[PDB]
Amino acid sequence: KNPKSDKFKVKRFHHIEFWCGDATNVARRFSWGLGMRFSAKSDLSTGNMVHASYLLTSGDLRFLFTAPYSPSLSAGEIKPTTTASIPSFDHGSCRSFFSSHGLGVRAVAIEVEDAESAFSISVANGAIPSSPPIVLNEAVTIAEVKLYGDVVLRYVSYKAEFLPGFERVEDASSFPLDYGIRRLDHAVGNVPELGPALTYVAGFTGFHQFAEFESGLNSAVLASNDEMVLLPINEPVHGTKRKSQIQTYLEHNEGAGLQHLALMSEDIFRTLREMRKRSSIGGFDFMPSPPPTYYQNLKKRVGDVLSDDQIKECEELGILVDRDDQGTLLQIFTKPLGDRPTIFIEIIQRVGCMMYQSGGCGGFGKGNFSELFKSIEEYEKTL
Amino acid sequence: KNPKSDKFKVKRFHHIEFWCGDATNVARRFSWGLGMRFSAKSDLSTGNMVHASYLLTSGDLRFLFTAPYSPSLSAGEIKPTTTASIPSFDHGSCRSFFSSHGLGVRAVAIEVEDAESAFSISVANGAIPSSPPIVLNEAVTIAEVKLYGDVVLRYVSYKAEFLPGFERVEDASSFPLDYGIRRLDHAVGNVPELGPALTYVAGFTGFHQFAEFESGLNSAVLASNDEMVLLPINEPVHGTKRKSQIQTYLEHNEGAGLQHLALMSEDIFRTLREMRKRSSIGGFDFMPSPPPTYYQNLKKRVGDVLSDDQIKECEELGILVDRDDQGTLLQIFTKPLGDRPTIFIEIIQRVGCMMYQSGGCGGFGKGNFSELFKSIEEYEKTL
Ligand SMILES: O=C1C(O)=C([C@H]2CC[C@H](c3ccc(Cl)cc3)CC2)C(=O)c2ccccc21
Ligand SMILES: O=C1C(O)=C([C@H]2CC[C@H](c3ccc(Cl)cc3)CC2)C(=O)c2ccccc21
Ligand SMILES: [Co+2]
Ligand SMILES: [Co+2]
Repeated sequence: KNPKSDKFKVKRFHHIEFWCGDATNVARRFSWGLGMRFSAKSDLSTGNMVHASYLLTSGDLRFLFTAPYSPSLSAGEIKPTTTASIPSFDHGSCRSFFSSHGLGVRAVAIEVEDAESAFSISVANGAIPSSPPIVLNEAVTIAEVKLYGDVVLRYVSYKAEFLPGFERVEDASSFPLDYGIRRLDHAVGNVPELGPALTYVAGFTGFHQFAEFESGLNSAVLASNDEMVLLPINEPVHGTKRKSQIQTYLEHNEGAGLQHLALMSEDIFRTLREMRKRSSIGGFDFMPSPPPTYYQNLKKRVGDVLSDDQIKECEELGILVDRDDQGTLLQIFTKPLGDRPTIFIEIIQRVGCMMYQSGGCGGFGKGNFSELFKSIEEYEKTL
Repeated sequence: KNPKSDKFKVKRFHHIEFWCGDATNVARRFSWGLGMRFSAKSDLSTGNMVHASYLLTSGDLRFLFTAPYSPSLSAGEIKPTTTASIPSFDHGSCRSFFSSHGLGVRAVAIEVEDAESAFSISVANGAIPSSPPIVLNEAVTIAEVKLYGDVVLRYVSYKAEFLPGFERVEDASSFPLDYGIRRLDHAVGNVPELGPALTYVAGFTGFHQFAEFESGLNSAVLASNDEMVLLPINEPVHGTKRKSQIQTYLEHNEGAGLQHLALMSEDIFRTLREMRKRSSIGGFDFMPSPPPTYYQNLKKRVGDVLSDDQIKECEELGILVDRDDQGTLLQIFTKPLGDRPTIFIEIIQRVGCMMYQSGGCGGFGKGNFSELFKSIEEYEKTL
């Protein structure tokens, strides 16, 4: 059931912004590790005396990395005379965010029909304002409201390449890396209490619950009208045996924040081959693979969707597989992206739900909990 | 003239410590860009609740990358009960350093015969104490004094692998990258006033002036007894036509600090080939190459040291060449390592002065200023 109750016209995920201490080094690591190319910049060389911002792209996926310069470079400026290309940026907020959370997502940006209207309607419906709408070069409008913790939901709207004040990156500096990643599928937050977080966000967006099919947490998913903007939220489940990874996150992050980004690949086998080749030479590490008993049980679950050769290829790369009632999902998780056990990345590919592919095809993998536990039991029995 | 006036026994450069906001991402970028392997760690997985520290090595070169965790993880601890593996570390100092300077060198560490004696003699002779000697697991002693700006000179001494509390990195996580870099040759500071900086440091070390052979700056070099620990210092020259790059550094760094690290390669052609292949895929960029007229003048200067084939190989890679009265120097400079136009790296190889090779063989390249200017004039004439 999709009531299509969006309070303003939402299009697609637009970009994710990381707040960094040094944007150069994080962006270069991510570029190599994920196969994203350098496509735009806003920094001292472009006249920005406030922040250094570097944009990576792969297909439709846009990762922005921003760090502050010394406030002394822009001490004469006021907001009317700022050289910042992102007017919501504030040195104090950025330094406070990073000292509090370390490397993490500051903004989940969605493209909307009219960012000023989205902002007004959102705040009229309970959203906590973070940055009021501002029009950039009479071309783009940007506004921000709080989402959870210190993460903001950023509205972007275009009258008619990233943002004014950003420069195209000279092709000699822009190597065409591509491991197959094509778009952001979903962005997941961790909170202390799921209920109030859901009520708040669904309250001001009109996003509806997406609805699914005991260890770790409780979650739920909010979705836009066409279910292309997907925002899951997790809360911990306390008092288990094995400590909730959601609670570990909240401790090490100093509170709520973005837990993981799920990136859709047009060929998850190629993506995982390319990323795993680079894990020990600057790229990203992946979580430990499930036991072969897990893959020794995949034939009985998705043997009609993947050949035995494709299932053995899943086993080589450590891919997990889950299944909805309309689709099938292939997924895998990285280890945390930075020093703290907080944010990580998921690589995903979905098969089914063709009409274009509808959003959320196959679910989010929650059936992999029971499957993994069964795998462990069976493997211990075979030991 | 080498008066050999060291006030305590100094051995060799031991390590350089960068203070970071996220040590993981900087260390992975540097590892790939420079061809250094991951060899030790001290972090949450080793019981360190205070800081994340990752050690990269290439030959004898040791780069340490450190970032703070949330203070809340170690809120119960006191200095007697600390889980930090580097007892001089302080969350407040590290966050203040990084917000003030961005990514940069916090410590230039030298191995000494007795770090407690070095510290006492240094402070007795004018050094400003930064961290008093502390003995780690009855095995290693570490102490720190201020060097310039917020950079410290760190003394390390061993009774008899990096530091207690650091763990060997599991070989699966430790890929054996190597582009030929083998040791730190020199470490250079930028200061507002050269005279007082020299007086202070030579005052407490007993290091002597190393002594050489109009645009940018004035410099001088302090050296240990065998001239294997080399510490150049630069000051700006004001009132030129083209603004001093030393003054630009001081502005963007918010004051004095470490300007560049010069890394000796056992094969500078292989190193530069390997680093340049990776410049646009996560590694380091190099400064623009001198005009071919420069290389069209190398035969008349070092034609007796390098064949014409080796000189054309210098031209491909953009290497500069200078010459002492005892040796010849091959060198090249990276673009700044991070967001700010502050710290960069120099790759160097020295030929001559065999007895082992004596330190500073060939000088530091200061003759390349005049040579480059002449190159520009000649190239403009040929245009
Ligand atoms: O986005 C996700 C998501 O990524 C998982 C994940 C959690 C980890 C699970 C898992 C990972 C690895 C193994 Cl070996 C077993 C299970 C797989 C599904 C969920 O369970 C989930 C539930 C509800 C809404 C969204 C989501
Ligand atoms: O360590 C150095 C050093 O690295 C340079 C450098 C400065 C930049 C010069 C240069 C670089 C590039 C070109 Cl195209 C021309 C000159 C080469 C020497 C010095 O001039 C110097 C002088 C005195 C003590 C130490 C040092
Ligand atoms: Co997910
Ligand atoms: Co030098």
